[PDB]
Amino acid sequence: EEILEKLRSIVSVGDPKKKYTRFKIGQGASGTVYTAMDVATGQEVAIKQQPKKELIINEILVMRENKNPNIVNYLDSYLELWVVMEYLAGGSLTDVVTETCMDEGQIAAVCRECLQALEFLHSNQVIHRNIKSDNILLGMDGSVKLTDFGFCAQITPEQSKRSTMVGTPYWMAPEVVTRKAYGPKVDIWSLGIMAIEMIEGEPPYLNENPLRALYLIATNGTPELQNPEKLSAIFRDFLNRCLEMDVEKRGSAKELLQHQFLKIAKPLSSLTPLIAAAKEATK
Ligand SMILES: N[C@H]1CC[C@H](CNc2nccc(Nc3cc(C4CC4)n[nH]3)n2)CC1
Repeated sequence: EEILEKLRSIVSVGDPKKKYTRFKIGQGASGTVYTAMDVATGQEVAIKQQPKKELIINEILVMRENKNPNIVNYLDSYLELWVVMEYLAGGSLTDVVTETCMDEGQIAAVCRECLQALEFLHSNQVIHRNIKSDNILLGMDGSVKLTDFGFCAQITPEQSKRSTMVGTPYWMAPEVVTRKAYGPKVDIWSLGIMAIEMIEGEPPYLNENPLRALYLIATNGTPELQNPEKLSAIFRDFLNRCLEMDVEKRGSAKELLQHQFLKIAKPLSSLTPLIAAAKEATK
């Protein structure tokens, strides 16, 4: 594995115990996450800490070469990995969508910020491929930022398509599920599933097993709203252009950013009551 000396090349010297001090907020299997504070300017930071480390390289590379206000900023890296990124204290969007009710103004605000991140990434030939509420972090000010870039596909005019099944089943686009040639608009499909999260609390088929869900997406196509009557006609229009089977007819991030639905978006400060509610429900 000479891929390991490629990772040693990217990282910073050290020592890490001299810039950010120290302080265990959340943890999955793909590493664990912590918190800290910069000694210099007084900035507060988050730090994530075998199998398949090539994803890690891809995550660090893509991150530091695609900086954007709607993307969780990469900062530093040391030696497991000591990936340092900015700290968003509001937490994940998963907590908000599963524990609170969001009105269409709040949903619109989030969709807009996410579309801004996707319009930026796609214009830099990067497909995220794992959009879901779990990879949306919230600031205490209501900022909305995209994270988790390990499954990013870097495309180019010579190979602007992929056909591998990557992502998370409930959020994957039909073309990805059926191993067809797909592009950036798969992120738009995943965004649409995330919008359904924000409405109904979870993606379609979440009560089914991953394979059954995978099978259902492959055969059903566009998912159904339980109560489509609760939504406005312009929100439903927005949804149907995210979740179009015809990739040619599905909306890109650029053209979706101009949809009439995003016009009723509330200020991001309207999200802070959702955050406070999520945290109360979480405790
Ligand atoms: N799929 C995602 C699931 C949640 C995981 C971290 N959990 C968490 N919990 C509370 C606050 C917070 N904030 C936070 C993290 C981070 C960096 C690490 C990315 N910045 N801000 N992050 C990240 C991966």
